[PDB]
Amino acid sequence: RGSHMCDAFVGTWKLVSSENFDDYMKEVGVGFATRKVAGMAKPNMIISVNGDVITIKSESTFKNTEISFILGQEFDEVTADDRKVKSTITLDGGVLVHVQKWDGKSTTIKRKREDDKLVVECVMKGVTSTRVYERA
Ligand SMILES: COc1ccc(S(=O)(=O)Nc2ccc(F)c(C(=O)O)c2)c2ccccc12
Repeated sequence: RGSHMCDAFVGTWKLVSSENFDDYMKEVGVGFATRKVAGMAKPNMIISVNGDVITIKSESTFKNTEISFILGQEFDEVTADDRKVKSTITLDGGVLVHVQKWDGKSTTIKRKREDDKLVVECVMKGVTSTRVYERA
């Protein structure tokens, strides 16, 4: 197998900034104690590509998580804040677009490369958060 555009995401990343994540989590419905502990976390994100399968791992003092998926193919995800969601991730012009659906709600997480950073932008009912990762 040859190179893929999404190889731009592959590597080991560390959170360096987080904006408005508490308000995003409130909109998602995250309870007080989980919001406080999850908001403190400075996760590492490890992204790998093997054939058609993309794996995104997150490691932090709060939770360790791993999802593996094929673009366009829905999967079951248990999120770090313990939602059981249906997730679909697609590639739109270089941007990984991740929709989570649960309990009649939905949120969108976009992951994109900007300069040497990995930028994560998420939105829930008009509330956006931006989290920036750098190479570890
Ligand atoms: C460390 O507490 C979390 C880790 C992960 C998730 S999530 O369900 O994976 N969605 C998401 C949204 C924006 C982001 F920037 C990232 C990220 O930084 O990876 C992840 C969380 C969702 C709700 C509350 C806390 C979350």
